[PDB]
Amino acid sequence: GEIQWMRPSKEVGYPIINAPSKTKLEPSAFHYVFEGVKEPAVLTKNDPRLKTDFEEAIFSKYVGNKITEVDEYMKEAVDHYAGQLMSLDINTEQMCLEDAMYGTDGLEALDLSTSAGYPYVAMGKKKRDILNKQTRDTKEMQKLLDTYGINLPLVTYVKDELRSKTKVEQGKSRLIEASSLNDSVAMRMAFGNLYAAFHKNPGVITGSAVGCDPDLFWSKIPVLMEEKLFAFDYTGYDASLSPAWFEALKMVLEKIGFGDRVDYIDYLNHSHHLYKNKTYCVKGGMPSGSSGTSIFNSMINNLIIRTLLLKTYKGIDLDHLKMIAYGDDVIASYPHEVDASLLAQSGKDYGLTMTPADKSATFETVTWENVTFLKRFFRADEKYPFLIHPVMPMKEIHESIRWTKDPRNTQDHVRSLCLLAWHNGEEEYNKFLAKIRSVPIGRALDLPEYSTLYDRWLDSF
Ligand code: NA
Repeated sequence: GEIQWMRPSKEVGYPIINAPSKTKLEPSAFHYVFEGVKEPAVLTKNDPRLKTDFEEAIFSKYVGNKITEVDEYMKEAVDHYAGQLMSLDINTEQMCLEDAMYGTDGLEALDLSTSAGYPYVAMGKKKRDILNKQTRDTKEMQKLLDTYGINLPLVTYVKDELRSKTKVEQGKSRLIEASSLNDSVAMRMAFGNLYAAFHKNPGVITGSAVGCDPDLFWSKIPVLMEEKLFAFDYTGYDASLSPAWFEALKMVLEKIGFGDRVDYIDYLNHSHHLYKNKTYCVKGGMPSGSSGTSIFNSMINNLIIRTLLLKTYKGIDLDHLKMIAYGDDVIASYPHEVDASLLAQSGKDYGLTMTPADKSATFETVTWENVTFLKRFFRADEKYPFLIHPVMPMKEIHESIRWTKDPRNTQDHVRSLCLLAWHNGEEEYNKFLAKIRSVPIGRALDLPEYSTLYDRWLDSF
């Protein structure tokens, strides 16, 4: 991705967009009970903690576009992935406005807490005022679609979240590029059934895990993998995507029956954004807050891995490439050992910056013992080995419990953390609960004991 130009929104007929300048994150009742070093991300250029220009830092993710056209290796990757998706018999029919708005099997209703984007954010009109779950009324939306149309500017917001001291000082805050409610709705009508098919089929056929439930899905992953695992991290995946990758995605959609609306992908590829009082045009780069962002990033990841394997290992049998992606995150396998370092070398030529899995200093062999997916390790249950525990290290959990964004949600926040933590074992889980109950706020919470969560886990299969 590359920013073509940027300048005052008034010069192109757009208004100044207001965005909060203060974080909602504040120390929680457990701030001094657990260890942690993360703090709220910088949200404004005048943050005292900054040690470099803010705006330059937040837009530096657009490293440019390395490739222009789709080459032979990419075309082969497209044919293979599309062929694989064809076995799913995905309903290519457009989804009706009602379901696209309020959900159906395999697709949750539109989130009412998220931004409605332009022009609603500038008119002070919110989602609450447009849709109603109890009625499932589409009349208001339809009128708004007819009035403002589609392909509207995406509104940029700085993401309010925790980050390492370094990322804070370097102004490396992540951004939310929110599609207008009109575009979100239009894209869900266009691809709603595709989204549902992926959500209902996490695995090695879709090569996707979006919509998955880790507590249950972890036991299914090992059986789908080939003998030798391989993986790697990407540096700024979304923003590094060149226009050619969007064209390859369109080719896949055409081959599976959605050639009808590949134009929606152009909206993602060549897009314009509003940030404060400026407007900018980007060539390439996947927007972070658009309908289908995670699914399309996942599909493209399937294309990327296939392309690099074909380019690096002529004669590779892609029918034995078994991979599962969640956006840029991926767990992959092949019957034979492959060199991730070599694949990373080939990736540079395609505009992708690939590094050792989980921040390793060097590319090491990936094993069931050290592999992670969505930050979770895989550990067989001591009593019933066929049941696989998704294990997220206590470090992330401790960092999280030390802050709050609304005291009213303390109970939900802590329970969510308990659902992740117990997989670390009874000894660790009990220590976690004891620390929580060392302060008044923690003692007033209703939290499940270990045996309760273990029994609930067994009963969920
Ligand atoms: Na873009």
